[PDB]
Amino acid sequence: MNGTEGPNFYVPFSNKTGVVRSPFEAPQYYLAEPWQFSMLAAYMFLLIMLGFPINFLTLYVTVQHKKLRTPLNYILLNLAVADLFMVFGGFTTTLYTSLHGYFVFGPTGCNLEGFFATLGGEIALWSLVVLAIERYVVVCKPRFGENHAIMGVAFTWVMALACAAPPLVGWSRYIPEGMQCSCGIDYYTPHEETNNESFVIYMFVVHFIIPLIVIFFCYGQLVFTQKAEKEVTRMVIIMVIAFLICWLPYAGVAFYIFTHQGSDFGPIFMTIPAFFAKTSAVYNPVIYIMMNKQFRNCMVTTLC
Amino acid sequence: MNGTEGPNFYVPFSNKTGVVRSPFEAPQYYLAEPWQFSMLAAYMFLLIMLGFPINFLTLYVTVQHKKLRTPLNYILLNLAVADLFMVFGGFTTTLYTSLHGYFVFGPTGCNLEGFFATLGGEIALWSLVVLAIERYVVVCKPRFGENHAIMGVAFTWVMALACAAPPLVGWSRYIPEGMQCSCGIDYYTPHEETNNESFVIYMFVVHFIIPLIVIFFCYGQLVFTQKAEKEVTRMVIIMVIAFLICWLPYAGVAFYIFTHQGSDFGPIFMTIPAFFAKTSAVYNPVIYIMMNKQFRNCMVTTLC
Ligand SMILES: *[C@@H]1O[C@H](CO)[C@@H](O[C@@H]2O[C@H](CO)[C@@H](O)[C@H](O)[C@H]2NC(C)=O)[C@H](O)[C@H]1NC(C)=O
Ligand SMILES: *[C@@H]1O[C@H](CO)[C@@H](O[C@@H]2O[C@H](CO)[C@@H](O)[C@H](O)[C@H]2NC(C)=O)[C@H](O)[C@H]1NC(C)=O
Ligand SMILES: CCCCCCCC/C=C/CCCCCCCC(=O)OC[C@H](O)CO
Ligand SMILES: CCCCCCCC/C=C/CCCCCCCC(=O)OC[C@H](O)CO
Ligand SMILES: *C/C=C(C)/C=C\C=C(C)\C=C\C1=C(C)CCCC1(C)C
Ligand SMILES: *C/C=C(C)/C=C\C=C(C)\C=C\C1=C(C)CCCC1(C)C
Ligand SMILES: *[C@@H]1O[C@H](CO)[C@@H](O)[C@H](O)[C@H]1NC(C)=O
Ligand SMILES: *[C@@H]1O[C@H](CO)[C@@H](O)[C@H](O)[C@H]1NC(C)=O
Repeated sequence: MNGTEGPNFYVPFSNKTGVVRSPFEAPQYYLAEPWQFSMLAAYMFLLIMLGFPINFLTLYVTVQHKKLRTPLNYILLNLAVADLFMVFGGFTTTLYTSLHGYFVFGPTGCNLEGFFATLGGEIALWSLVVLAIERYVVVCKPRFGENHAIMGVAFTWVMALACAAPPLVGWSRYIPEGMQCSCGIDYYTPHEETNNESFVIYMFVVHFIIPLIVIFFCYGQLVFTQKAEKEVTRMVIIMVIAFLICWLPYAGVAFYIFTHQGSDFGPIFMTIPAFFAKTSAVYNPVIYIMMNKQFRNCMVTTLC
Repeated sequence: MNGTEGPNFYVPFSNKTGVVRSPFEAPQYYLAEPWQFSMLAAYMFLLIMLGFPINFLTLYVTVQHKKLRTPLNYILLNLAVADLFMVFGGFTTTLYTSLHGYFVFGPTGCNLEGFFATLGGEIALWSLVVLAIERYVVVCKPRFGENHAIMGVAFTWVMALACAAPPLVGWSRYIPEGMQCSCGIDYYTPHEETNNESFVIYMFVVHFIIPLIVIFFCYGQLVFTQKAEKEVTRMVIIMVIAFLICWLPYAGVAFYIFTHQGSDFGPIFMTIPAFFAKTSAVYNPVIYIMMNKQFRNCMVTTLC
């Protein structure tokens, strides 16, 4: 083992020189210089200050305008709510932690940071499953109305909770990653008390691979077989591409670590993909404004 | 108005073509195909056949083992009893009604179905209030013993009856919902003879908002402030999450209808949430077996 395992942490740094301290006890300056922690804090402050207004505006515009009741409108409203939980429930702890160089709030802080990021990302992924099904129904006509959209919304919360909640209560656990200022699922240690190995296989099969199979099955039908529907289909394509850009680096590094436990990697290895993935709280409403004329017009109408 | 109001019903279907009939007089096949009603009957048959043994077994094991006398054990015993009232007092009417496509038993059958489901759901909510307070006292030490647990049990019946009983005797009323095979509180009509509007405000304030405020106050004190106690605290978290998944869709759709009476919704709109919420009779013992090692071992000992 090239790192330092403690009771509830795995630091990617050798303790041969005796300098490692728990990320719940002391700033982690032995593994990165203070200016690097400051860069994480500046980044998180930007995400909060952009993320709160843009998601709140999306929520407000949608509720105000009764014409915005297609399945796409409902799904984007649901994403705005999930994004606001990411920002206030998790990112406020990411910022405080990065400011101090360690999880001042202890494991409770780590649970908040990991839980709300996992929940938000999985609501986004299962939302893309709902939209892929909706597009496949509408275009291929093998009708998806408001009732189906609302049922789809409730479905995304149930699937997302089935991924994000077990590590709070004894199946796997949330543990600090990278420079130790964010938390994720424990890919690092076997920790039989929490049955870590079976949770990770469950997560990658049920909450990554199966959703992507459905999305690409639906897309294969669309491709390998009016103007308003085209606009929606084009936007969903970009939402799926943006999701893969956002999360594939994190998913690949996580799976690498899981299959190479204790190997020689350092704190920067997981820091960059883990913090890049937090853009997930901001980008979907940006796509929305650029790619949906009706929503953009309503937003301009309300804001002006 | 987009639906059809009668003396004691509100059918979410227009009578502009003359086909609407009272759900106490004739099968409701004008608003849904016979196979849809058959899915409701099959679902209810499953809930009864699972619901009776799993709740009876929980009751039996608890009474047979004198070691199971913590506040959690008393509260789960109370839920098992309330669940059995839901299954035999209410769901037997849901099943018979769904088989025939209307309330063969008339308003009396509607009262049974609505009363026992409301009672069972409110016993669960007020039980979570009791557990939240017990966790707050136990963990934050601001002692919750056996006398307090039993007092809490009696309290949950009194509060639940203060919600479920008035619509039997002239404050609001039970009325069929959705495909007309379950009954709920009258969100649909003003019906001033039974003072409908004031009851709905009373129900949502006293019997939804106030309990939730207490639970999240206690949880917040938990978060911003041993192994055996941790297991109990984790189970209570999952009981609260499961309750919200089960009941929030129903509460949301009911409040939407109350504030948009006569609006253009169909029979499927309330059917799905109202029938999904009936899983409330089954799911708590399943959590118990999965998340309490002492109870699980006692059950295996009893069963084998
Ligand atoms: C890294 O190694 C150091 C040196 O062995 C550990 O610090 C010692 O910890 C023991 C047990 O807590 C104490 O009795 C010693 O006094 C400590 N020595 C010094 C110099 O502090 C340290 O705990 C290790 N870090 C981790 C995370 O395990
Ligand atoms: C829906 O409209 C039909 C047609 O008007 C109603 O049926 C009539 O009801 C009156 C009053 O009972 C009878 O005198 C007529 O003979 C009925 N006509 C037919 C063709 O059956 C029906 O009652 C309405 N449904 C509801 C629930 O109000
Ligand atoms: C469709 C658009 C997609 C756009 C996005 C494409 C992302 C491509 C990269 C993925 C990360 C894969 C991570 C694999 C990690 C292997 C690392 C490794 O072997 O490194 C050993 C070393 O010891 C470590 O410090
Ligand atoms: C903590 C975990 C929670 C998980 C569970 C989350 C549930 C989300 C569902 C909300 C239903 C709200 C209903 C709102 C009704 C809107 C109605 C509407 O706008 O359309 C009416 C139309 O007539 C239709 O046919
Ligand atoms: C900054 C904090 C983060 C990234 C914490 C946790 C994130 C996860 C456990 C992500 C899981 C995944 C998602 C959301 C979707 C793609 C695949 C996945 C299972 C790795
Ligand atoms: C299948 C039959 C049903 C769902 C009948 C009635 C249910 C209610 C009137 C439920 C009320 C509520 C409960 C129990 C808890 C959440 C809030 C609530 C007031 C909507
Ligand atoms: C630690 O790193 C060395 C060098 O890369 C490697 O040979 C060794 O296998 C690693 N330890 C583990 C447990 O993988
Ligand atoms: C019935 O539905 C139409 C179309 O949505 C709406 O304009 C009308 O206001 C509704 N009636 C009521 C009483 O809400």
